[PDB]
Amino acid sequence: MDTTVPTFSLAELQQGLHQDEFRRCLRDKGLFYLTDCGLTDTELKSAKDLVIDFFEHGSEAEKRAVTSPVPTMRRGFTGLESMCYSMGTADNLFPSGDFERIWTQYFDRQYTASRAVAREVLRATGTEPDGGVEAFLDCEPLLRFRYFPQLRMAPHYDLSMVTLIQQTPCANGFVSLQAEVGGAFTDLPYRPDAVLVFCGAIATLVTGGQVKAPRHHVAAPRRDQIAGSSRTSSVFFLRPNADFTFSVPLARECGFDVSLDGETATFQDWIGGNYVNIRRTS
Amino acid sequence: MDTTVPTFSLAELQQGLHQDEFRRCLRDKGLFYLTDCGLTDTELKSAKDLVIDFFEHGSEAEKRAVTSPVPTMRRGFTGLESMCYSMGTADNLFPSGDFERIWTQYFDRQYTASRAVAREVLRATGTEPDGGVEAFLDCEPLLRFRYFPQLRMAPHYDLSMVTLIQQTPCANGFVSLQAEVGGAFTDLPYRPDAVLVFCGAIATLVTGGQVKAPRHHVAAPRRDQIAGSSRTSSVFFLRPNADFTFSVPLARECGFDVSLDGETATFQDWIGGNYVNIRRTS
Amino acid sequence: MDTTVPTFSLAELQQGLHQDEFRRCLRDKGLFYLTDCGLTDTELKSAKDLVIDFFEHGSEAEKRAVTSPVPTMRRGFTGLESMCYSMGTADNLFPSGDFERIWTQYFDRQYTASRAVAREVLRATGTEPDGGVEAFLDCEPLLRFRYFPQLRMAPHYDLSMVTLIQQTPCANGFVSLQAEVGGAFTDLPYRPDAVLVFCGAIATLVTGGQVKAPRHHVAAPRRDQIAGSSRTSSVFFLRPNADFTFSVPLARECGFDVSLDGETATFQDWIGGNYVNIRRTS
Ligand SMILES: [Fe+2]
Ligand SMILES: [Fe+2]
Ligand SMILES: [Fe+2]
Repeated sequence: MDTTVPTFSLAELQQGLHQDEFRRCLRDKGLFYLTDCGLTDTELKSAKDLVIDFFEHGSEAEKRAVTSPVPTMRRGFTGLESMCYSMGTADNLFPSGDFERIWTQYFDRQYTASRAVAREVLRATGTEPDGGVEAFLDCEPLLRFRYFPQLRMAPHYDLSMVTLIQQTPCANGFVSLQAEVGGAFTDLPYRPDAVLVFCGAIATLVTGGQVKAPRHHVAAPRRDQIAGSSRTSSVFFLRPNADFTFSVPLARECGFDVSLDGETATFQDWIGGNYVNIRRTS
Repeated sequence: MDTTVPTFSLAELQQGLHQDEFRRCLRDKGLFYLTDCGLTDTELKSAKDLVIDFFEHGSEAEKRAVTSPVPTMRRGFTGLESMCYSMGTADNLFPSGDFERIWTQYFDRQYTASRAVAREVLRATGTEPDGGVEAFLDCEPLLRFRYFPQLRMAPHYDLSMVTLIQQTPCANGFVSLQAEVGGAFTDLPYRPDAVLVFCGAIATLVTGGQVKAPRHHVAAPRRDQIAGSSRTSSVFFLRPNADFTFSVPLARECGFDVSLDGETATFQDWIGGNYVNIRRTS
Repeated sequence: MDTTVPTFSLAELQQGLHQDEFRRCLRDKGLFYLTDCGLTDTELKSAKDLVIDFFEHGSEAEKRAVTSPVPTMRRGFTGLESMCYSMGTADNLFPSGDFERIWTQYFDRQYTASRAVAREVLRATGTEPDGGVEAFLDCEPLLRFRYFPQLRMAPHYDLSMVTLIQQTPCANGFVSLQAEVGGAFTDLPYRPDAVLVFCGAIATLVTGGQVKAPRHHVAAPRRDQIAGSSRTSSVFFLRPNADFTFSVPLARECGFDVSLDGETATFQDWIGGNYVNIRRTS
């Protein structure tokens, strides 16, 4: 097996091209870069610029006005243990009308791209979710933008259907994001022309095991890269609704160690009453 | 914003004084010291003394007789990874009649103070829990007394309604407990005359977002304080009943990333079948 | 109290011998070695040999063919953060017909031994699970074989009914597995003639508190044992069905900090929709 992280054009997949190769990617790797999906670098930079300005120059009062009273990183600003800004389809917290305009447009484009790629994952695998495709994809997305100051993130897999990641690079050129591919950790660099897609465990679940959910991590630099090692990432989790329903025996056939009585269950039955975005194997 | 941790007299709040200031504390900080609440330092020291004597001089058999067969720190003694002693309203494990007398009185005073302050949090925010105030406050408290030998605790927020903390100081004067206030970690020293209150996430939940649940941590000393760095803390979690019921849309409006189908849910639906006292943002 | 880890012969316990001593072990220690239970060292070595050969010499494609698409360590091979091989009663992933023959026989013998010892734990404590003994023991076992390359595992207790552990030793003689016994960590060495049994929290639960679930950990070597410090362990979790039902008040009497409304609950109500094999006190 080639252990290259492939690139697919969303437009081409939508036209029914590369289906064998897309299926094989999904099963053997569960990650790919995605071009031609409406996500430009120029827009990335307009949303990045305005949030970095807020992180840098927003006063404590401005920051407090867009901070939830529980520090869950669901909505608004989180001073972290890094700085984060989160949003979804509603209940958002925005610093200014300008920020709101730029981030609503950016979110919507990320949501559209994620739905579209998930629709292709389902089609390529012959999967019709219980309740139909479009109700499955009208869901509970979460977008988190994180600034990291000059492992940085422990290995895990995502529990999303898909996760779309747009990064900014380290000024020093260090590549921080890595995933398991072919039994080896492989670099996932920034590309101005593409978004990185990770498949998550709900893809594996809904397709009956036809999609891998790869583990990944964020590495820290060694000696030379203290200097020039800040980076940012825009992480869009496409997450199912609480009432997404699946087959319990089918889940057990593809590695889910469920403790569910009966023949069908929901996402809420499986994960509980709070969303869990990631899981460690360890 | 002043980033001072304020002090309120429970008696004054009960008389309807300082309401604007109490509301603003609750929303912007979610922590305060509480005087005039029936918790003396002299009593703290009588309960502390008898449990420290047990920790120090109790034999393994004495300790085993008050150790639960699962090491959950719910009741009785836990030799930890520190030493802890836990209690609640019933099912307690006591080393001797004297200890029982002193710790039952101490627990009861902590429970009374916690209920009283929670009642003021609810009143100041205009909150009537589903099922009424008094059923909400007749709940599932947990008291944990921890001795720490000469970060010591990772940052988290509490999932209680409120948490009351009485500490003993480091002989060397180091201040170990810190909380986020105004975007900076701030010292929370021992005060002989007051108990520290942290608001927890259930306060945020039940009030519809009018109360912050602050993050906090316990720091370790640097070079000078190896010597004189032991301390103790009495941590009283006021925790809701499993059947405490709340609005799902309201929860989503104030930062809770719930995965709950339908319009109302219980605490058990949200957190699951075992109590979870704390949560990390990370 | 003697703080020796005792040995019992399963055959003798089955004949009704040593009952007082077995009860006292279960309550005060919750761990023992088990002889005369159908688990030989020769068989251990035949299963170990064939899986170590696979770990060493299996190609990435061979490994991929027996890797689940979600990395849960439920079934098949997991390249870890060490290498693991997992199996249960069905849905297994086997590298070759020979491996399948040897590992099916090995699993079955481990399952038989675990059921048998659990049956004695129940009998010695006078326990009839809701729904009867044999339905309780026809359950959801998980076997995990781990190779460790030259703490290595944080302290926890198991959430199984019982856990059977067969190890291979460090070539250098270092003893890595340790458990709390009598308030001190005690060595649990490899024995060619016996399997180690840990009681888990479901034993404590189903018996109404008559069985301790001990904490344990895996230590790393110091200076001399870098060399000769690889080891393996075969860990068999005997885990209840999702619908195992118990008394909520009884659970609270023996240390379980449950958040369960009502008088009875299931294992799924308590732990949720995914199996959780271990728990930290910390
Ligand atoms: Fe991730
Ligand atoms: Fe806390
Ligand atoms: Fe264990």
